[PDB]
Amino acid sequence: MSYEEIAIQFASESVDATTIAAWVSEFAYQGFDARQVINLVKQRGGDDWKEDVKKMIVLSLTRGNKPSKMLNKMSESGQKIVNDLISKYKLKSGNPGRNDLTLSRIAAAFAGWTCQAAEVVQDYLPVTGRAMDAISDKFPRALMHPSFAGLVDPTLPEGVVEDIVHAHCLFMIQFSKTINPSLRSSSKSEVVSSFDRPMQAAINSPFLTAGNRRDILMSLGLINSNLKPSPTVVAAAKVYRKL
Amino acid sequence: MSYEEIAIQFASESVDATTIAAWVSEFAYQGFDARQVINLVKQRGGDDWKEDVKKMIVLSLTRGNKPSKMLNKMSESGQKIVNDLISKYKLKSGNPGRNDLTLSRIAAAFAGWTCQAAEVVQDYLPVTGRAMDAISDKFPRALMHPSFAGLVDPTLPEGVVEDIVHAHCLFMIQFSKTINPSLRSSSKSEVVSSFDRPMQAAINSPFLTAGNRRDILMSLGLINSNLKPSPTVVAAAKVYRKL
Amino acid sequence: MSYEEIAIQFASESVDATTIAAWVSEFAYQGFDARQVINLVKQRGGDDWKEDVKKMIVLSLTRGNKPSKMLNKMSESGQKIVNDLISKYKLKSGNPGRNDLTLSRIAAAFAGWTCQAAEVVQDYLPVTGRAMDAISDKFPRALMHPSFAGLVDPTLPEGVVEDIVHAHCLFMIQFSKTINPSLRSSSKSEVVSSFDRPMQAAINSPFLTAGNRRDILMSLGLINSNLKPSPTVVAAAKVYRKL
Amino acid sequence: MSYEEIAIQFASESVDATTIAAWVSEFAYQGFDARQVINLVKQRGGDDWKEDVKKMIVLSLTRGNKPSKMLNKMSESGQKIVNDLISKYKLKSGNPGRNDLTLSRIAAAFAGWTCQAAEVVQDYLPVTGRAMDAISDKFPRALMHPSFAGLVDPTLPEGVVEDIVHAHCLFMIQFSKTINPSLRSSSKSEVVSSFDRPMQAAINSPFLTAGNRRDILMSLGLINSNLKPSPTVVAAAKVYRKL
Repeated sequence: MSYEEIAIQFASESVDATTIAAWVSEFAYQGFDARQVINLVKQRGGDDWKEDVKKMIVLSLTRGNKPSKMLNKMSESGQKIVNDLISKYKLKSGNPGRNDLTLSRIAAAFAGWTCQAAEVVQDYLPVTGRAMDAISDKFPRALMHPSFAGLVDPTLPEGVVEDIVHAHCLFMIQFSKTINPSLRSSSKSEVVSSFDRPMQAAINSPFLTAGNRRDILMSLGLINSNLKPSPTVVAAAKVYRKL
Repeated sequence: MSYEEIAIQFASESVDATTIAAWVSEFAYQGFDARQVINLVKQRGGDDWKEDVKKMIVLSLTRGNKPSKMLNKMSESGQKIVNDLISKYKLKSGNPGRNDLTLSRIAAAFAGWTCQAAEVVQDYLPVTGRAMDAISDKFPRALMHPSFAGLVDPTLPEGVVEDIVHAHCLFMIQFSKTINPSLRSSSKSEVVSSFDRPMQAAINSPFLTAGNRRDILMSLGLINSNLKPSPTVVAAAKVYRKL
Repeated sequence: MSYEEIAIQFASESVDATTIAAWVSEFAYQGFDARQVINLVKQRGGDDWKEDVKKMIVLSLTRGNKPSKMLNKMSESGQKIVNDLISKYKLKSGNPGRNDLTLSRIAAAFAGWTCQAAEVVQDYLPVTGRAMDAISDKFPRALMHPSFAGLVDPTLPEGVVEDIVHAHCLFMIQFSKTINPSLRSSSKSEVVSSFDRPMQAAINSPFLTAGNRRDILMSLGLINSNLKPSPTVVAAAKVYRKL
Repeated sequence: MSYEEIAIQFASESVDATTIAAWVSEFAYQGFDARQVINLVKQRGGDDWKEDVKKMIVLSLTRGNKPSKMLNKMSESGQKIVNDLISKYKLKSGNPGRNDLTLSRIAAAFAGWTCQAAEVVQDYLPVTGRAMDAISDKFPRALMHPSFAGLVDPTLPEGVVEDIVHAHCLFMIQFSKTINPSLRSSSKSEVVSSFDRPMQAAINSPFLTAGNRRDILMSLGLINSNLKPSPTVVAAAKVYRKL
């Protein structure tokens, strides 16, 4: 049997949809899973994990997602802390597997806290609160981090979802540019292409129920108990819409 | 004898065409060889190789050609399977030598099967069947993978070859863009430059005789027994030609 | 307690500004510190450190900041010297931590000397003295190195600071282009973006008092004792301003 | 003594021109040196070195300057030869130090032979003889390799040097594009920028006297004994000049 015959016969082999469907499932893309981040954090962090998480989130907010490159520009007291978190939590950088932790992932899993901390550390964010104020005045700090996306309640009146997203998008434009100078001249449709996929994924994620997300938005002052967004959020949405 | 003299004399050394021709042959570029892929698969895979090949091809269709980067976004049950294929077949990524296997190579060697499987896993392809439907309606799924090129019978009436290629090119445009975002704004002549060399190589490859390729195209419903392409294939060729 | 509940409760955890402020401090960005370069140089260099520093600075001026890539295009006598400096001072390349030395850092810490040496080795600089003469005649060599920025006295009459900076910027344009060919076609606002951040940082750095910087500028002949810049410096500032 | 004082005093340290000049010499850029390539080849190659050099040059002409990446697309008989040359001559790729050999360097050191071989292996060159024929008919194959630059006698009548260079430049345009697709759309002044520095260096190199270079050009049929270039070379120079 020549190689040719072998290849021809193979084209006549069964193509069973049922068996293949199962394989696709095994091979399926496994995305971000906040539940697994929380698992890893709890297992590795022991009893003091919550305090560790807050430290790691403040770390992420002010210094980004590369914990080793971070050490090359840090006081020696800070390094004792960061090296200790790295070891305890086996911290990685960039985009590894489902059993690895990153500052970004941790910040995302605990978004509701991340976004309150951003208000506190606003003067030390890649894009600053004041920097945003210049674009839209009194810009809501709770919006100023990518993890906010996971706090959006999509069952809200469509007009309101739209105002919240658009206001966050305005921040994401400055942010995405600041993190990738390759975009600082790109078009607005282009910059938005660089974050809208994972943004939509978090908006429509099954982690945190609609009610849960809504309750957090009310605590942040983003919407009142009557579902009406802050003037400050509508304002920023206007500026975004004058694209 | 100075270095100068040595270099001058060397310019007077023999330039024998016969001896050099042989050297060029030894040094010649050895391209893709489906026969050698089949060899390696058979040797390494033992008796269950065919089932393994199908698994590897479904893997390629849905997750691409980097099997290790693939593990970082896969369920744990899938990883047992993929790690096992990697070990058994010594799977590599990208473009290694003539004694190495890759998902892409395997998918290419068994193109006739690859292209039927793409119809089954169409909703999980980089560019989806429905996505193509928007560009040209009822777009033939059998075309939707680069390995299809090797199934083209070039001895067919030129008009028909042209319709089949052009229809496949329309898919290759979406595909090539989806795999390289650096092209998502490039011109159509530019995108096509990114795949037409290896495409032509497979169209004019001596692996699978004209009759063999033709027989597979008839099985796929791409042409009838009278050598006339599906309306659906002519349709897509029109859309490609309005470039 | 589900992962959901855990994440919700965590959003209600304390956000104490005082404790967080301290963390930001620990995690704060630690920039270039000339004092620490001098420390490392003194510790590692022993008694002959000053001569070593001069050698390392002449090295930087003529061959750049990558000491290993440098060895691949150096006489064998030079390599004995460079390998010896590398070992003694544990020389690194690019941008490492606060306990590492680089030619660039050393050249910057000792800017007042660096800029006199540039006058001596002007024909062997990336951008040459004569090359600058073509742009603005008799261009002041003391300006022709990035470390000059740290010698600027910002308490000077604003008009004078402006002339000194602008004249240095004209050099920095040629320099920045020569070091990054990716800019050789870029706009002038774009090239300037590639050096003005660290330039401003050194102009407004607390290392070297205003009086100290001013005294060095007078020694270099850049300003007279009456605070009036060289004609040659005003000249170059004009050319820069016709951007 | 504060760090400040130490830095101020250091600015008053001697700047002796004589001592510094010597350092610049030690640190000077050491470029390509054909004499040293010939040395390394002779030492490492033993008695059969000339045959080895010819093999290595035919290798360079048809497969480029990366000998390991080369093995991934080579017959198994060729690999026995190439691996043997690699070991014997300690072959490297890209741009290493003065004690390392590369196919490119070897081809350059023996340019007079390299350029005759290119005539023999013309159908297997990155840019082919026929490909050049389309641009300028009967294009002189002896020009079709970068090493040719070292064969130019610059003491020739300026008009003739100009015709020879320009004709070679036309090849270098196709070549430089073929090797760097990043240029396949670039302007002609831009492409030429990518090879004219080392080209000029070889034209004005002190390796091979004017008389030596001239004698080789006559052997190649590029000029007659009366210093008049082939019609075919003037022709190609015209096409280059219609830039």
